[PDB]
Amino acid sequence: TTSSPVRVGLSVDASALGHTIPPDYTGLSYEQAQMANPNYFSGANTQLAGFLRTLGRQGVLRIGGNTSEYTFWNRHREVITPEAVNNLSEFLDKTGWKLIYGLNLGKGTPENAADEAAYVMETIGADRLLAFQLGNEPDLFYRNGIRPASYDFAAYAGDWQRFFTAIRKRVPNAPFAGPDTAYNTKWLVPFADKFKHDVKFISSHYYAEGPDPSMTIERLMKPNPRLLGETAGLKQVEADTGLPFRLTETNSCYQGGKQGVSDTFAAALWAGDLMYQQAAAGSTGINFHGGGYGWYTPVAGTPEDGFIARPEYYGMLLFAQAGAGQLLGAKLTDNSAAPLLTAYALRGTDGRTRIALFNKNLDADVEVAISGVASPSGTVLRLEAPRADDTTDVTFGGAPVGASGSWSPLVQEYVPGGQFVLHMRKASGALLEFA
Ligand SMILES: *[C@@H]1[C@H](O)[C@@H](O)[C@H](O[C@H]2O[C@H](CO)[C@@H](O)[C@H](O)[C@H]2NC(C)=O)[C@@H](C(=O)O)[C@H]1O
Repeated sequence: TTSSPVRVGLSVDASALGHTIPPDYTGLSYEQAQMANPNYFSGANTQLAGFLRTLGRQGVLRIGGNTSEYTFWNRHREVITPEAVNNLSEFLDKTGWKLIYGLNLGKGTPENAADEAAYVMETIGADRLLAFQLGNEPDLFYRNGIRPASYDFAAYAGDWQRFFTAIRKRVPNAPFAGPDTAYNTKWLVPFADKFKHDVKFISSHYYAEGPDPSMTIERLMKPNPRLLGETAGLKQVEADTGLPFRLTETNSCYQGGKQGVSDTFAAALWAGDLMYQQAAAGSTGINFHGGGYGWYTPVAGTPEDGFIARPEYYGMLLFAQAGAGQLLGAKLTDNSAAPLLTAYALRGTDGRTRIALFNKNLDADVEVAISGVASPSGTVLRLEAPRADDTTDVTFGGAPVGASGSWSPLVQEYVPGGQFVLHMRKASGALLEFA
């Protein structure tokens, strides 16, 4: 219980049907440069394989990023070898995840892309390979040196066509996604119109940071009107072209994250909330960007030093433990003095109702009167840290994540209740499960 909480109502409507969350919704995004060491994405990397399994029995590993500008496949600047691709196959087998694989359109040749694609299709195979992507954020190639100032959608469409044609010559069944950029009208909308028969889905990026002492934990917990616009833009592309969308690179802040924001418990609330907000908008899935010890990485570490779950991971863990199923109406009322509380109701594939709550209010505890659920018993797992800016001390279900993504709940809490009352501290999260 909490001292002076904001008393809010949550009404679940099992008749207000939303989108069905696919089982491969979860995912991660990594740099292609990781493939320069064949021990990274390897059957031997049992620690990293463990972290991914805990995030989902199904999910998508996306490899790409700015380093796909300067990674170069060779059958014998970073170099990708057949051994790296062979090892990646074994990693996907250990995790059960599917692959989005970046090809080098920024600096590589169409012929080298077709050769790399052929080797990936030879070894990873059609079942595990979801899509190739032809360049990462082509709209920023100029910013990053890789094309001249005059490079525009028309030029990129020419490149894309040349690469597509060369690859399909070597790999007739090759699947593609694109354009692998932030939402925008000059690139993503015309990409969808022009290449709708040649791609499986639209690939777009999102950073809560816009174009700075102004990305703060306070700002990160607030609604992002730009995100709502971009998501609406993607749904209109889907209506116009039939192409579903996946958020294939996202994190709290770009340029590697912001110390004191991206590496904090607040990122767990942000990331868990984002996963549900995009799933409710009809996104097919998500891929949080990371690697190394970057401020925003979900999993930190290396094969030689070992891996650990960073705060953001715990947001993704809450989503993982909720599991898949159909989103339901979950209306909040009396909530104007706790406006950053979000709630998502889910009919699980196993038939049980779940509710994911993110109390993103930094200074208000809440007391949630839950109606519209008929159950003899509800339990809560809490997503907690002692302060919103904590870089550690994060737990879920009263336990940290251990080595190799090991996680089990250690604290059982019943929700008192044809209604239920749930207290939540300021800056906390909760997963409710009803028998
Ligand atoms: C998405 C890009 O694809 C991604 O590569 C960016 O991250 C990398 O590059 C930026 C800019 O140089 C670095 O600051 C990051 O540390 C890099 N991340 C990793 C994991 O190596 C990414 C971003 O800006 O953070 C997006 O632009």
